[PDB]
This record gives sequence, structure tokens and C-alpha cells, in this order.
Amino acid sequence: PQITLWQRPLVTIKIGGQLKEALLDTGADDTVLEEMSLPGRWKPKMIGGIGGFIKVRQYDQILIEICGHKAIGTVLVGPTPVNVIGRNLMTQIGMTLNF
Amino acid sequence: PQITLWQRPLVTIKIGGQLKEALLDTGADDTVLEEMSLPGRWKPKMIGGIGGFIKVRQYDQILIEICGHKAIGTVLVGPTPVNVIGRNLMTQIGMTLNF
Ligand SMILES: COc1ccc(S(=O)(=O)N(CC(C)C)C[C@@H](O)[C@H](Cc2ccccc2)NC(=O)O[C@H]2CO[C@H]3OCC[C@H]32)cc1
Repeated sequence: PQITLWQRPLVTIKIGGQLKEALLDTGADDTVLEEMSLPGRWKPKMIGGIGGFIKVRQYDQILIEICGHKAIGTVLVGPTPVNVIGRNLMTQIGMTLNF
Repeated sequence: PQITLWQRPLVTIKIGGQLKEALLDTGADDTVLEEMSLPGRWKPKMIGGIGGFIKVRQYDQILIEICGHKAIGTVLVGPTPVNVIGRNLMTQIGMTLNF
């Protein structure tokens, strides 16, 4: 389907048994979510955007479910003010920008 | 045209008669550009990014061409890692997310 940009493109994802609302963000290289517990090992990382950098924990090979599609990708967990689904995951569901 | 998300959706924009590279950002409500000169008066605006809030200069009804398409709207100037084209301008050029 087609998703208009008149409003923030929000979606609900399924990750680690939890349901979280997130923003389909083409400007985000990776998916970034607010603090939560995830299984597996992680690496510390610093990501920057408007307002500066925040420290996050990088988890790779995490199973996520969006709109019925089951995809695997990297999830950065940290003090982000808003949950965003990055390009890392959007490519997996075949999402593109069109005009 | 269709833009996949394997790489950053960087495009060429024209503003003030100059060509610049900008990122198509669906997670951004507004368009935020790196320091540059724009005509007329500006108003203050407080925007919150991943790293916190910053003060930017708001210029309205500015002509800006994105991927060859003519737009006339609000452009915010301030400290940002890269020129960001937000939903305010993407809607003007008929851009949408598809999958
Ligand atoms: C490595 O992985 C990364 C993932 C995400 C980011 S990032 O979040 O700083 N970024 C990147 C953008 C600022 C270049 C995504 C932007 O779309 C970012 C996502 C976001 C963060 C906090 C609150 C709302 C929206 N949007 C953003 O800064 O938008 C600015 C400009 O328009 C306004 O909309 C609300 C916030 C304002 C950085 C790195």
C-alpha cells in the first residue's frame, strides 16, 4: 500500500514480545528504540542527529514484525525521544520513497 | 521515480540558485538546512532532535527545488549533521512511502 506524508508515518512493531509504536524514518540509518530489554550481546555506540549525540546499545540479528512481515535487523536501544524504524529494517520489507 | 533505501536517500536540491545535497527524511516534520544565507526576515523556532532541543532560524515561503520539483515553503536553518528535507516539503512534491 501507499503511505501519505501529511502526518507522521507511524506503525506498530512486534519485538521481544513487546508491541511498540514507531516512526517509519528514511532519515534513520538504523532502528532506534527507547530503553528495553533485548536478548543477546551488544556493543556500545554513539549516534548523532539534531541536538547532538546519544549513547545506545547495539543489538544485531533481532527479529521484528511489521504489517505481517517478519524481518531481521539491528536495533539500537537508548534514550531516544521517539522510536524510529530505520532504513536497516525498511529495506527488508521492500519499502521505498516514490514521487 | 522510485528511491530504494539501501543507501541514504540523498538528493540534489536547489535553493538561492545553488545546488546542495540533502537527505529525504520521513522522520522529520520540518526541513532543516546547514548554515546559509536566505532573504527576508526570520522567526525563532525550537525543535527537538534525537540529542535534544536546539534553536533554529525559520524562513517562510522560500523557493526550494527538490529532485527537479518546485516547492515554496518553510525552511529552518541551524546546526544539523546534514541538510534534511522533512515532510513539509516532501508533501509539496507528492512524495510517499510505498511497499
Ligand atoms: C545510526 O542510526 C540513527 C538513527 C536515527 C538518527 S536521528 O533520529 O537523529 N535522525 C537522523 C537525521 C537527524 C539525519 C532521524 C531524523 O528523522 C529525526 C528522528 C527524530 C528524533 C527525535 C524526535 C523526532 C524525530 N528527526 C528529526 O530530528 O526531526 C527534526 C526535524 O523536524 C522535526 O520533526 C520532529 C523532530 C524534528 C541518527 C542515527
